Amino acid sequence: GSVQIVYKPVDLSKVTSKCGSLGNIHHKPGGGQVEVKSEKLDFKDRVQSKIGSLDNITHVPGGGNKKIETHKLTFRE
Amino acid sequence: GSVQIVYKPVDLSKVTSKCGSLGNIHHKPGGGQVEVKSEKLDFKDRVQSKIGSLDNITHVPGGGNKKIETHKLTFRE
Amino acid sequence: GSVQIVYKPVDLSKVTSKCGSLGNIHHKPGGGQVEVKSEKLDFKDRVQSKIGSLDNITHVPGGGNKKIETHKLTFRE
Amino acid sequence: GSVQIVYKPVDLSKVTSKCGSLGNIHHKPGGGQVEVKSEKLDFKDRVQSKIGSLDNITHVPGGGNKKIETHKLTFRE
Amino acid sequence: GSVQIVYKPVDLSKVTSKCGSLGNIHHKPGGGQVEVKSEKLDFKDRVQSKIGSLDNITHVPGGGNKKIETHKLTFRE
Amino acid sequence: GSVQIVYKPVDLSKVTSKCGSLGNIHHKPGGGQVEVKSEKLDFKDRVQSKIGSLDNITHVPGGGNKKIETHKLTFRE
Repeated sequence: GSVQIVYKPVDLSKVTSKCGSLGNIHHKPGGGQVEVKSEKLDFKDRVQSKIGSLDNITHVPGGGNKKIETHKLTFRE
Repeated sequence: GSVQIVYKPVDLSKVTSKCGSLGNIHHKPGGGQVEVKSEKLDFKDRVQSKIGSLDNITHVPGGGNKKIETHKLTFRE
Repeated sequence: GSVQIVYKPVDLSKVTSKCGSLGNIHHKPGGGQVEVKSEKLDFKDRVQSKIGSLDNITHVPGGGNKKIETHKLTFRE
Repeated sequence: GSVQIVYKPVDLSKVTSKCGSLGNIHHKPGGGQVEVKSEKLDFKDRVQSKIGSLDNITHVPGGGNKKIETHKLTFRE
Repeated sequence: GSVQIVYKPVDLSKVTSKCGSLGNIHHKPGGGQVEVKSEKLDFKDRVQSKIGSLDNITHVPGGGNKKIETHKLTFRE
Repeated sequence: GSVQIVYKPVDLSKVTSKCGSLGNIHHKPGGGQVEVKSEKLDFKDRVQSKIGSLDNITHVPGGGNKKIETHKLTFRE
């Protein structure tokens, strides 16, 4: 006995923005402090780690739109 | 006995914004402090970790729209 | 018995932005401080790590749009 | 004696229309007649008038929309 | 005696239209007649008027939309 | 006595149209007649008027849209 499969998704979709102006954004935080102490570290399989981080960010994108998508047809026997 | 499958989703959808102006956003927090103490760390399989972080962010996107989507046709025997 | 498979996704989609002006963004945080102490480190398989980081960023893209997508047809026997 | 003036209006208005079809329109006026008499004409400064005329206009815009605007800051001693 | 003036208007307005079809339009006015009499014409300065005329216009724009604007800062002693 | 003036307008406006088809348009006015009389014409300065005319225009733009604008800073003692 035969098998037939058809996969025809269609996408005319859009993701958009407009802006007059982004203006005089300030970013003036006071001085942060961090300490971490441990005598031994041990990492063994597929570890991801961040120890002692101190981050300042001022992102301000002119149009931060995004479109994340996936397609995953699968078959057996 | 035959099998037939058809997969025809259609998407004319949209995600949009407009803005006059984003203006004089300030970000002026006082100085933060962090301590962490432990003598031994041990991580072994598929661990994800963040120890001692201190983050300042000022994101301010001009159009932070997004469209997350997935398609997942599956079959057996 | 025969098998037939067809995979014809179609995408006319768009991701877009406009901006009048991005303006006088300041980024003036106070001086941060970090310490980390440990006497021994040990990493063994597929480890990823960040110890003692101190980051300042001022990203400000003129049009930070993105479109992440994947296709994954699979077959067996 | 400081003086400060800020003129920052914002507009997002729309003027729009739709139609299924403008169809058939007939403009068949009967034959007009015009006669005008005057012996002598003296004109100076901002004269602008028509002497005698026969105007036979058809005007069928697919969307005759309009938007008129005026911004006027003004200052003096 | 400082003086400061800021003129920062923002506009995102649209003037738009749609039509299914403008179809068939007939402009068949009957034959007009015009006669005008005057012996002598004296003109000076901003004279602009028509003597005698027969105008027979058809005007069918697929979207006759319009947008007019005026910005005027002004300053003096 | 300092004086400061900032002229920073922003525009993102659109004037647009759509049509399915402009189809068939007929402009068949009957034969007009014009006669004009005057013995002598004296003109000086900004004279601009027509003596006598027969105008028979068809005008069918696929989208007759328009946008007119004027910016005028001005300053004096």
